[PDB]
Amino acid sequence: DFEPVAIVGISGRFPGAMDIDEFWKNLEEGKDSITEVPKDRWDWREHYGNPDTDVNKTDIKWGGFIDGVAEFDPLFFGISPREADYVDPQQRLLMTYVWKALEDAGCSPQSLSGTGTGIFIGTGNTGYKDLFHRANLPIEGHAATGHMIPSVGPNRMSYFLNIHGPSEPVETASSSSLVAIHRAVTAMQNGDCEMAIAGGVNTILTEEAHISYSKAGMLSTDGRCKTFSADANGYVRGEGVGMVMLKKLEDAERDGNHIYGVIRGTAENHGGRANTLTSPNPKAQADLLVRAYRQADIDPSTVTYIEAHGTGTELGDPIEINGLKAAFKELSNMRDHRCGIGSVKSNIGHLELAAGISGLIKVLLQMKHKTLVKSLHCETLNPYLQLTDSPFYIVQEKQEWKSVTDRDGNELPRRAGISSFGIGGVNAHIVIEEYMPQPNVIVLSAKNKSRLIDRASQLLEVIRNKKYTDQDLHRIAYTLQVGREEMDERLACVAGTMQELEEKLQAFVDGKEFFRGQSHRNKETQTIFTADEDMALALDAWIRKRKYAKLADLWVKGVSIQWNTLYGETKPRLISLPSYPFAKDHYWVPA
Amino acid sequence: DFEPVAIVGISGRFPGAMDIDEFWKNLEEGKDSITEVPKDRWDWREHYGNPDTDVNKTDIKWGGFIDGVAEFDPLFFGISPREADYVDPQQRLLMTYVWKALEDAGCSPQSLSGTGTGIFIGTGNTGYKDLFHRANLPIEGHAATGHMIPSVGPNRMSYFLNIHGPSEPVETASSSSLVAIHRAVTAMQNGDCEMAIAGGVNTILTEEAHISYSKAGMLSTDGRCKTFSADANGYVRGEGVGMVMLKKLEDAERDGNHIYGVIRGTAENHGGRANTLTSPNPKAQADLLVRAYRQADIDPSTVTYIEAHGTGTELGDPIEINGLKAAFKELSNMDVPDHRCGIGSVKSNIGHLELAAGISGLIKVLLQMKHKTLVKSLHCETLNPYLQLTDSPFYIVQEKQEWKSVTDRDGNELPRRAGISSFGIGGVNAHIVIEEYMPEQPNVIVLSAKNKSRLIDRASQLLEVIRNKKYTDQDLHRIAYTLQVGREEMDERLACVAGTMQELEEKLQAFVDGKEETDEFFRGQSHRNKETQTIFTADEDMALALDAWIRKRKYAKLADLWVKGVSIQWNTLYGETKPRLISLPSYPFAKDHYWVP
Repeated sequence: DFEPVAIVGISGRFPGAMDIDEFWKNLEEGKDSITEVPKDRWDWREHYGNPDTDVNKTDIKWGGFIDGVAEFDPLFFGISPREADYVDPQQRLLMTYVWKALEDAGCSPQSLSGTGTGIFIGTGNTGYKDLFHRANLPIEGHAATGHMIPSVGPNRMSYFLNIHGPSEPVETASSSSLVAIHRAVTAMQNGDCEMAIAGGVNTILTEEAHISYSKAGMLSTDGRCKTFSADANGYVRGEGVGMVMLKKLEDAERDGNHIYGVIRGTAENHGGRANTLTSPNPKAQADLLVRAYRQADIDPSTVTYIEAHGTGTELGDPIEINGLKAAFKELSNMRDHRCGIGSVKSNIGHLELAAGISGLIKVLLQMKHKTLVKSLHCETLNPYLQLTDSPFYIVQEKQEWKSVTDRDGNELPRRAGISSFGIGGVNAHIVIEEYMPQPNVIVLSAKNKSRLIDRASQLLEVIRNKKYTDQDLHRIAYTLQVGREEMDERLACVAGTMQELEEKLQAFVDGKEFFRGQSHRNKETQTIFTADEDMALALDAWIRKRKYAKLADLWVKGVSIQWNTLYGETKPRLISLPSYPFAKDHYWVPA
Repeated sequence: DFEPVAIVGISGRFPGAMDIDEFWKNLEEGKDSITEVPKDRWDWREHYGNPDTDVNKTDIKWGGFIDGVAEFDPLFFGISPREADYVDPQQRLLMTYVWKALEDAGCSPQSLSGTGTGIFIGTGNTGYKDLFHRANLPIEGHAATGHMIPSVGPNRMSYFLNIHGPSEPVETASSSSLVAIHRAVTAMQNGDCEMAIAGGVNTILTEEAHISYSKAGMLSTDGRCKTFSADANGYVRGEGVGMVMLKKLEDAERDGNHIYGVIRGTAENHGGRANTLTSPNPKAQADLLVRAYRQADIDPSTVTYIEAHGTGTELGDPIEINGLKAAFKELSNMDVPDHRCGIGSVKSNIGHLELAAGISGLIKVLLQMKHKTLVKSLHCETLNPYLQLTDSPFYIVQEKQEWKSVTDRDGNELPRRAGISSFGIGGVNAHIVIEEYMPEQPNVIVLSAKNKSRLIDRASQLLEVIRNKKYTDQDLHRIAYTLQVGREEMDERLACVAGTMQELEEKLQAFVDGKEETDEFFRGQSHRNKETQTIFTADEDMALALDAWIRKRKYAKLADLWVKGVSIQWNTLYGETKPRLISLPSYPFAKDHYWVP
């Protein structure tokens, strides 16, 4: 009765990682990305002291910060540069990475127009309005939708994409982004929407949260999330953004989507009465997991990895493990298992509002490369874990993520779980299952010449590091033809090999074969082909006779081509390609 | 596959309305509760000017404000008075009225403990943290859960009630509280929870929003939501809190709940691309309504009232009407000829409660069903020429009138059916379909509270509600049973035996008046009579002795035992059919003032 949900597109930026590619690169190398507070945020020395004694002071000087938090391309999203200064980075990073996730999925925006597609994002206030305050800036009308109402974030994207599904901010503290997944998946089951975009955005803009959380005894004086370790003394704060596009497995299998993984079950609850308000409850975390896997209807012995919430607290880490053991014990009862446990927070810190979506993306990447990456700082384990009799073990060293085998001698899809818990007591768990499955015209378009060149370089430098072969050519061509918005500045070339394409892209970037045009400058050429049955026949013949160079020459001028007719009944499967290279223009608090 | 949901308990506080009872009194009188901005908030003269030209100035000086925004009983909820200063009034008002809603329903916290009951509240930052910075108060650890993270509001109450359902803040601007109803009802279908508490809380703590919203052109320079009027020029900001307890109708009828109304269908969408980001979409409002009434599976001609979003904007109101007309037309293209449906807006009475707007609309309708009356919509003596309702089933309720019943094809009256709309400036829309619910001997009346002061308050509340004849002798057992099994058993206890409301009134007054004790009522403290309690529970023979006294109706004796904290199984006092739970005055929390240190 539960319809499985396919993850057909992902995007994200993390500490020490510009994109998903570098994010995986850092996870494979077991890299630590936590640094000291950059001085463009605030000077830590100016607020340094002892939090237990010194007023308005903190000994926390670390954090996981991203790059280009102030960067935005407002004209792309129909916003003026003047109004862009009032727009919260939470909303700017939202729109930017929702779009990237759409392009990664190969979903043309024009296809989304009018659809009942939902948006659910982990977001909230992070201090942008507080920066306006400090600079003694005049209260303007733009502030209302700019940085006073967090729900405008997803709502603004819904307005931009012309989608009619539920459009909501999700704020359950550190569970927010994973609750968004649950909320989104739930919405697709009762028909509140057909497709969904879920994720989280977390930025660290002032020192206030650092000071308060420090005095609350939440943060590590070492500045590291030493999860599962015996040195666990708190967590380190992190920034980031992550998006996923969700489609029903039926539809994704039917529409030619590429799939990162399948969600077999979701679960959300509250810890009820615990020892304190901010104390995790292992009975509740146990019941949570049980509900998730019963919904998924999978046997626990097949679950081979768990992305823990794992913040690196002396008390919480053992509590989370107890919940896992009790859950899997009870699950076996109502019917040699070995299951790994890790935490990406050891790499990039606690992303809080974007914590859950970070763990999910890490898991998806772990499925892609069939590898269980190292969990950091846990060289010596917490003695209170008690993992010997249990199926569980901490991934202290990077290893292959082997598959297990049915009693019918058949291979099994890898299965993982992701947990995300909030200090308020809101818990969330997700169950992910691994998914088991002559020339063409290559087209590229952008808003201007510079962005087009950026697009080319992206595709160029992604062929150069050998991501694809010549069997992926038509999967690339098709995805670029039907899975990209047709913008004004256009570039087309004919290619049969990755070599040929690389040569021609290299030629365009360098400044020299290939076709080049602007859709708005050829409105006269556009009349002579638009709305005519005899022209339609002629175009139909060009496609049949494979006059690719001539077709490409028309397309760059803004002439519509039915790219579908180049292919048979079964279209090439959509493929992951570099998403839009937005302008890195600085937009911040005005003077 | 839609299980209807019953509203079994409500609570609230609105501009010029201390409680739900007074809220209805004002609506029935057509009272306007909008005032100028109170001075303990800010000085409107200090910030006056032309918002189009002057820096940080505004000509909007009105608003809908509630009383006791700073009041709280932190010891009741296990919070130190020191911590209470750091707790956002959003969270304080949340816990207070969530509890009041539970007591209204007759749901005891002991029964609720361990249940997967969810909470969904329209809430967010309202500026309490800003007041800290204005006083240059140092950043402390308490600030984190106190007023930095909105979700702690609902989460704290879930912690306090030991409930394990989803505990979320709902924030979609002016549709938050109604989206909360939708999110809650939705959660009760997929088994995320069995019961739910939905609502909203809205406080106006600084002048910042007044200024910014004014310069955004959102607010009326007359300070009135003149909904449906030709003078419509914006809305007036309002404060308030509203709560509802939701149960599946199946359980509500089985468990003996008293029901305010039934939710037959809900819906939530987004307007998508409109003319501007803050422009409503009549096509989207139409599709929303269609989905809702399809889910309810009711004939449009049976719907006789619509609580409009009705902000009193010049452009929004016609768009809302156009959405309605297109929706009922599309619904009639597929029971009652001569379809005639009323339209009204509580915004005309108390203004736009923003976060708490939707719940204020739901409660207005519930009251209208209770008294079978459509109250007057204010400020619309001259209708907006863009409405054009003549060739449609719709009319504006410009005068108070009886909410008349309608009849099916046979000779049978139908339950009253109404809808509530709530839209956000972000584009989030929500709609809810409500249906009217169609349903000597002595006893022990018991009352408990945290202290002797609250116990006297509890008595005064009950005593007075009797004297204003809200009750008859037909109700005495419903009262008794509700106080026996639908209240938390607290330390300071008062019990008396009564067979009539008169006998009860005289006994409560005897306790209230002085002193004045021959003790024809029973008084005691639970904590001072331990052992005696253990004796009667841990021993099999004393337990049977106690069971005997219940079955023999030894009222005065059980009363003596109960005020000493001895556990009485009140169900043994009744047959298999228990009396239906009844609405009674909820806990009289201490009005202790807590604000920034």
